[PDB]
Amino acid sequence: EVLEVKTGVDSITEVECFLTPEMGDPDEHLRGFSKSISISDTFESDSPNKDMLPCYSVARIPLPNLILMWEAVTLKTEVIGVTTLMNVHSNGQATHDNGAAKPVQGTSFHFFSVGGEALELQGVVFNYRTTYPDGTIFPKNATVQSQVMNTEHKAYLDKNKAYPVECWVPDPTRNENTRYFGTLTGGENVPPVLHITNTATTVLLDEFGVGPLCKGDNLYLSAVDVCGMFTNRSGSQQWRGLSRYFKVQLRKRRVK
Amino acid sequence: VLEVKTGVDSITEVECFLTPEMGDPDEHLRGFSKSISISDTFESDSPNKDMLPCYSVARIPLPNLILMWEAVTLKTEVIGVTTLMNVHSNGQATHDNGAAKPVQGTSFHFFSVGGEALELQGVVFNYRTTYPDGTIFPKNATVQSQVMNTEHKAYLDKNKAYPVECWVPDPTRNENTRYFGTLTGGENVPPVLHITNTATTVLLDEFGVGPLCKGDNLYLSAVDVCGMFTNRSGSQQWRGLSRYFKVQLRKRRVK
Amino acid sequence: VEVLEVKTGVDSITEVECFLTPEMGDPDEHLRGFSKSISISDTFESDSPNKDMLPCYSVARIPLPNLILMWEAVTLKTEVIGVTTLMNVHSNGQATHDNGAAKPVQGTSFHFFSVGGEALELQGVVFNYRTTYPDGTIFPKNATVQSQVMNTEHKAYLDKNKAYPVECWVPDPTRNENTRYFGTLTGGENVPPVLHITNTATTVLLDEFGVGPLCKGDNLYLSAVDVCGMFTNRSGSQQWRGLSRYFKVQLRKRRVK
Amino acid sequence: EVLEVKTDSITEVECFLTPEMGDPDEHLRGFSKSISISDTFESDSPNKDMLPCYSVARIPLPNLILMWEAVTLKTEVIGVTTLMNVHSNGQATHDNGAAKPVQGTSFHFFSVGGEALELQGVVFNYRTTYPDGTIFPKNATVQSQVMNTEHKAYLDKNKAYPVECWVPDPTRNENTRYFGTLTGGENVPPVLHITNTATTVLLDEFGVGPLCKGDNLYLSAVDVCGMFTNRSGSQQWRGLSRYFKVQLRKRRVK
Amino acid sequence: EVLEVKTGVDSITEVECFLTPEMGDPDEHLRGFSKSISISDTFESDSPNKDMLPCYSVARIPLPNLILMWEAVTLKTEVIGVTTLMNVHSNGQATHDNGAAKPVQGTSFHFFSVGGEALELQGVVFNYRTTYPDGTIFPKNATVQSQVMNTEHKAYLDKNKAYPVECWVPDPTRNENTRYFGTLTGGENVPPVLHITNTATTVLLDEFGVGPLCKGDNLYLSAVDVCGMFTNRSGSQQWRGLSRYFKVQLRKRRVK
Ligand SMILES: CC(=O)N[C@H]1[C@H]([C@H](O)[C@H](O)CO)O[C@@](O)(C(=O)O)C[C@@H]1O
Ligand SMILES: CC(=O)N[C@H]1[C@H]([C@H](O)[C@H](O)CO)O[C@@](O)(C(=O)O)C[C@@H]1O
Ligand SMILES: CC(=O)N[C@H]1[C@H]([C@H](O)[C@H](O)CO)O[C@@](O)(C(=O)O)C[C@@H]1O
Ligand SMILES: [K+]
Ligand SMILES: [K+]
Ligand SMILES: [K+]
Ligand SMILES: [K+]
Ligand SMILES: [K+]
Ligand SMILES: [K+]
Repeated sequence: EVLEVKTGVDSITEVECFLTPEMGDPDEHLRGFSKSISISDTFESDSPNKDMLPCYSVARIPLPNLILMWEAVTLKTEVIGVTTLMNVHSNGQATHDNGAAKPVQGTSFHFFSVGGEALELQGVVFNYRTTYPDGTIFPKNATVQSQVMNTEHKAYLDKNKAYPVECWVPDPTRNENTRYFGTLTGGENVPPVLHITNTATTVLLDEFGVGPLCKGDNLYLSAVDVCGMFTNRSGSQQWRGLSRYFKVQLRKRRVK
Repeated sequence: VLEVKTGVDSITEVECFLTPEMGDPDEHLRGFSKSISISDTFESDSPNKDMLPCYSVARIPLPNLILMWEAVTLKTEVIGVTTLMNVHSNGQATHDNGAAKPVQGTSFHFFSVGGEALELQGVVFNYRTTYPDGTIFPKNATVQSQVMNTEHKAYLDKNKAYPVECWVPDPTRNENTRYFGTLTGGENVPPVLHITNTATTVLLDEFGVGPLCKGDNLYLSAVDVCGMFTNRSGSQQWRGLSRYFKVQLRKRRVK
Repeated sequence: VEVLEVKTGVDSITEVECFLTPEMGDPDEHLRGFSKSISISDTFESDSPNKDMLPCYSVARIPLPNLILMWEAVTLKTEVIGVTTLMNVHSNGQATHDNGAAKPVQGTSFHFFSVGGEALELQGVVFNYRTTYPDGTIFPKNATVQSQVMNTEHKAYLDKNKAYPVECWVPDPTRNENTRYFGTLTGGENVPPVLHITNTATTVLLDEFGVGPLCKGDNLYLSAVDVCGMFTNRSGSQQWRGLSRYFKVQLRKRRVK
Repeated sequence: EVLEVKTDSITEVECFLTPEMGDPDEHLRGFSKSISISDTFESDSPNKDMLPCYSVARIPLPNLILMWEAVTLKTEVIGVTTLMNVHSNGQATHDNGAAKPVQGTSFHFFSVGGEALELQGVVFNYRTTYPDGTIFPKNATVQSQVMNTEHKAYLDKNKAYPVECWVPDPTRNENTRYFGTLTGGENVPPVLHITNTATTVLLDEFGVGPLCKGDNLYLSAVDVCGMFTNRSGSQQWRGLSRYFKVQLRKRRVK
Repeated sequence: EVLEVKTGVDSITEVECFLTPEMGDPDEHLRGFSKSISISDTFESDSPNKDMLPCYSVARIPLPNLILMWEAVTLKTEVIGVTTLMNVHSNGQATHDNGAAKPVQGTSFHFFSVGGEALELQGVVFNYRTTYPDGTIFPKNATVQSQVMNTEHKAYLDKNKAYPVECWVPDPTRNENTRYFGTLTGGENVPPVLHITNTATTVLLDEFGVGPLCKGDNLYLSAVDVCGMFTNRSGSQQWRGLSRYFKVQLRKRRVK
């Protein structure tokens, strides 16, 4: 039972943080990148290394200790460091003779969510015979049905650097206490289009004027910002990701 | 069509997912078509069944009820969009040492909510195409069938039977259904798939009346051909994904 | 026409529902919806396209119930019919690469429709004034080099089906007071078709003063072009492909003085 | 001081402006000369018939203190479907294919004002020598490649001001409304919408449209649709005419 | 605390100017261009020449001396010289035999801000081993974490032609007293799309009806307009920038 909002000086707070991307980090110099992508020799033998798999990011933010619950009302969010994609002068492959290096481009996924509990995930796999690596949490006992929808694959985004992007999505049958937004833009040559502004606000209230209600006084933020692939001189490609800023305004809400 | 009932018991909701029906050429390839082959002449076009994506449909029974369930709102979403980030599974490298070419090219994204079966009109790219045993296709195709032959009328009344390429929603009918679709062509067309649990489509017409569910049945239909997967060899297969539906319904009295 | 009040009553409304088939050239008895394959002249002076190679405007004059009262067109629902046919990539087209599917229909499109109370009015404009348009078409007569940009002599009525080639006529913006027209040319040879369908969208046909097209002689004029792109054969030869268009129009009786 | 609107009180301007693309010979109205490339910045010296220019018409209004105030505009590019001629000495896209359609860099621009469009000069390359019979930035310096405030002009002559070295001056033009889109890239496809159902309101944030000094309305346009490539591969700009219809009303001023 | 707006003919003022782009200016004939872009063999050896790095533009505009503050309320802005990109006859590379020159295209960054103090910057680098050149102001003591987010890299955009675009962005964790807008459009061949009009106004008021308040009676304007790359006959590529016009309206506001 959701009752009234509490007012007065004491009754609002705000959360401000950033989530780093988790692209795989194949060595000590390559934070924000994946390992270069290799292609299996057969469909059955698909078997990606952990460092080659971008994962969902998540942070659990503790809120001032409070029945009253913190209610998330608005979000401002922004991808951090968009201009880094203008470095086309290192380690790259020329577009044509004497040209600059091919920039980061191709498949992107940009995703973020704000909830009063962990994001709920449904497992779907491109190829059910893919062997996901040790160190990742992935759909277990995958069958051919898992290539389209196997309802056995439920999980919570409850751990950072763990849930690979390619085999999990937000579960649309759950997540009543979360708001989520994502865009997959495919193709090998698609250009990144990245907007920044400190003037845009998303309102998190549902159809009844109620935002996510924070259980245990924790706010859950989740994100993926795979911007595309970087291409080395050899032609090998590595995913590149960026950090995401969150600012969330919250108010106290009485419940029963 | 009279008034809406109110009160605790007067609303219900349907929540489900429709699986895609892309052809399923073997026991490992659910969600995929058979690789596509090209006829040697225009006249000799003869696609195999496993190579033809078909419309999906589910009839959802509603609480037994003159009142009729009226579909009012819809939330819908393509499920498993991130699978298209698998570019390491024996695809064809974009260039020497590159990652695999992702799923791309021609897509059809379509969904409908009705109080009866979606009504279909048959149109063919090529009237001499021999559609295969086990599909339901425009019968007695003439050259006029390439643009409009009003004989080709059907109901989307069976799963994995109606090929996407030779049927569309009949604009001359479907008064009790709401449909939406986008065909995006070209072989290099990039998929653009959005997800969110914050978007609702209102199903009410210009008089504030939604689809009215005959016999207490809700009809959901879909196609989500996302593009084609290219194998190492160059062969291509349609790839489809599931669609989530959530529909809100209220009891409406009628005479 | 001084326009006066709308008439009411069960008797006072009617609707028109039909489809216009595309007129792409139809080069033989198996190729309804296609043009002849396209060939290119070696000079501007030798441009002489065959009729079967030229897409034309579609038109239908629809008789309305006989009636001073006039039928006033108020709303339109319209839809391109058969959009999913473009998923046929297995019918002797040209493989995009070794072992791949056939290149789908793509490239230059023109999607156009109008609703009016009289024939659509046309202005002739030509890419190349020395193009000789063929017998059996209606085209800009006495073309001069000024016809490549604007020659006010080239006025016509879309008063005949499969006759007015798309490429040399457009709706005349200096006229057409009693018609509503809408069109998009999307160029480029690799341009992907984007075709939306739905039965929930309505276009209101009333002007800034709340008046829609008034049907002279109790006729409603519907016009369309839906050139979807080009189909590429295995040989590399290319043919325009078109699709039919559905129209549903609501009309009401309007008194005029 | 702008005062009340009069309520005889309205008039309408209807016309078209032809494109001015270069017109290299008597058969190529609407096209430019084929484009050639200087081998150095210093040697850039385009011929006039290779340079699209701004189009302008000064339209005299009924003699009238009252001024004509421009309130609404309807506008359209004329002949959009000519771009479907892919059978006329173009270059096949591939063996046995149709000709490459017009595509690549486009500039679509129109303005309505109560005086000549005010122009600022900016040049890609300050060492470009602009030809006789054109009006161009004079005394160009390297600063002219980004902003040289010396280059002020009025769009006061047709077939004269090259598109490439002039833009509307955003520091002036209070008495004009202008709108333009430059869509670059060599392969970019043209997207041309036509309809007779769209109106643009010309009033500013205070409810005042352009006021016609000396009872003249100034219409300006550029519609470079792209480049046509012929069978040899050479490329030439292709432009189209623009329709304007403008509603005006009489306004008293002090 | 923000109190009432002043009224009267004397209560408003306006600022009108342009910011020139700062692309590198490799010689006396190439204002508005960078130096040719080259590609270092490794991240380790990445060492961009100063003339090769586009920088942020900034101007500090003094306002009429004024407790009252000037409050920025509206902005009109425009890229100046968009039609220059139609010069495809000047020292370029023909797209195909006998064709015109390939126009300016590829990665673009269009950005502008209006504030009552210097734009606040956060350093993010594509590659932490990039050696930024003498004469630039850049993230100091970069580590591998600087490739995603390192909170030590805080700066003010307080100097023209000094802060490279590629290693700095607006700090979303600050800039309360500034409004900023930017778009990074990536890709090797992405076409420029440039709109111009004198009929569009951006409102600078925040959600409480308050615009940027000008400390010390100074308005801060910042911009980047990297339009793409110019490809010369050899195929070497240079960034090309254009100037940006600003018109800002301000009003007097009382504060305590
Ligand atoms: C940015 C970078 O470090 N590139 C290097 C990559 C990556 O380190 C690995 O691909 C990580 O998986 O390795 C190479 O052998 C290669 O693939 O060509 C050399 C190249 O310079
Ligand atoms: C995803 C998958 O199964 N791919 C395999 C395909 C398909 O099974 C068939 O094409 C179905 O028609 O078959 C191959 O022989 C091929 O065409 O190259 C091997 C390839 O790895
Ligand atoms: C759809 C179709 O019929 N395609 C066929 C075309 C057309 O009939 C003509 O081009 C009409 O002009 O004719 C061919 O000889 C060709 O050009 O390659 C064979 C091709 O399969
Ligand atoms: K495996
Ligand atoms: K057959
Ligand atoms: K001829
Ligand atoms: K010169
Ligand atoms: K000014
Ligand atoms: K270094």
